[PDB]
Amino acid sequence: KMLTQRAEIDRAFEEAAGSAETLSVERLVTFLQHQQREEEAGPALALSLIERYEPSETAKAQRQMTKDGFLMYLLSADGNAFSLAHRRVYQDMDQPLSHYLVSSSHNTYLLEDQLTGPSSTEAYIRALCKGCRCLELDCWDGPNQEPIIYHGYTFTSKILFCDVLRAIRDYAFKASPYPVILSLENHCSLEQQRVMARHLRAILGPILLDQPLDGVTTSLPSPEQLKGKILLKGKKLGGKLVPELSDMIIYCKSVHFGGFSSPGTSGQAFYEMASFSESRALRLLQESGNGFVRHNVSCLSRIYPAGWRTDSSNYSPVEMWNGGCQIVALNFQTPGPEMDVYLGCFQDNGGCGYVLKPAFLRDPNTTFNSRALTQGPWWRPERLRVRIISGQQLPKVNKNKNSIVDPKVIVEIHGVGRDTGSRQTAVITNNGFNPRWDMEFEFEVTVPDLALVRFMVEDYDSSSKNDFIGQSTIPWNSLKQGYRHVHLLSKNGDQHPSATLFVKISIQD
Ligand SMILES: [Sm+3]
Ligand SMILES: [Sm+3]
Repeated sequence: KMLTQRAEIDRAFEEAAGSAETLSVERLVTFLQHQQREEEAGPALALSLIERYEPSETAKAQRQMTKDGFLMYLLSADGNAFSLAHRRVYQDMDQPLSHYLVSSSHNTYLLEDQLTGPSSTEAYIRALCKGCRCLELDCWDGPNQEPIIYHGYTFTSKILFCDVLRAIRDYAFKASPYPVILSLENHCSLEQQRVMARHLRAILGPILLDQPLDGVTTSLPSPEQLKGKILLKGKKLGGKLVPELSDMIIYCKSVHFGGFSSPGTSGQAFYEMASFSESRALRLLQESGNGFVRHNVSCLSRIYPAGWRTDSSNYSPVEMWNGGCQIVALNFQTPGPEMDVYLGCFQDNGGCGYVLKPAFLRDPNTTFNSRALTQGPWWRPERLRVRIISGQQLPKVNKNKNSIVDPKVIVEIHGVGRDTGSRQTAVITNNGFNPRWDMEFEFEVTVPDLALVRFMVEDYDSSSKNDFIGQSTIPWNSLKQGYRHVHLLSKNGDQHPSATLFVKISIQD
């Protein structure tokens, strides 16, 4: 009569049933296909839900759904605002690497700042477990002929190259079976480069991709063709680099950006990879546009934090993704809206690290440009309507010494320039347990395939700004309609024990 007794869960259930106290399979299929806008909505689905969520056994045997089970469903995997069908790998995985968005880390060794902070294998472990696929090892000479990793010329803690590798070996495929790219930033002496080469082949072993693939000769292989393998990125012999090492760079030869060009008469190759500071990438996306998109169809593009970000702060990755850029390196060790939109995007596709870019970005001859949209398959404007109905059991350990929270839900649309919007509810004074808002927002999203819906919850405070409580980012095409519950993740991406936001989602054309 407290934890339960969700006024709005009653308000939505009676709506369903009508005048009955339970949901007939017939009535349910109506709720599912009409409210829940379910394409599967038919007797069979409606029955799976009853058998998979109905608490009352009798009401389950007599093929019905009670308010208890109606709730048990809404709070469940199936009730979630994030398409449960997407919690599994479900996209084409036979496209070239340049047709995927690779989950990328920057200065992975770092656990904190870029100047005096610690470096730890824990950093590579934690990143790999967040499904990160492209790691970064800044290699340098170490005492007694053993290379070390650390952010050169700073007081950042140093760690052993070998240790870092053992760590990568163990956790590389815990969260995904898909290929991990080890970006090497070499500074070691030739004798220590030889050491690096010996540890790579010795520690990594068969997991390492030492030789090219037969048949792959005109374009990068696929995540499938490289499953459970690791490839190395770095400089490759143009003649200060040991053959032992260079022979290991096969599909990710580090090159300097020499300009775009299109398939018409020679340019960068599918095995070569340019890199860009967030600033430069933003410059080229403005000056070149689809010149860059086309460019990323064939080759991989690695983006990386500006240098002025010693605080290990991050950049919004969306604008980079919109330009086809695949290896957008962010400081995973830093909580913030940026890493939020980052992992959120990557929870998609079973959270396997690789995410197939929209078809218009895999078109070598595409004329798409995120900063100056034209007409094309990309322009397919919808209209999202989100009813921030009722949040429940919102965190409150942020202020250990007990009192009460002042909640407010911010809903923001992340996407192409035009679609980049945001809204928010009124603060519900002192109530994090059963806050009610019943407020609907409305967004117009011209280019949905590049959009992500972010539900964020704050703690209004005139003391120290509106404190962060929890949030959840859902990629547009992964958003479910009707009545759903949004499960709030913590500041570290760790889904809170039982913190959610009940909402009603709608998408019209
Ligand atoms: Sm570096
Ligand atoms: Sm308060």
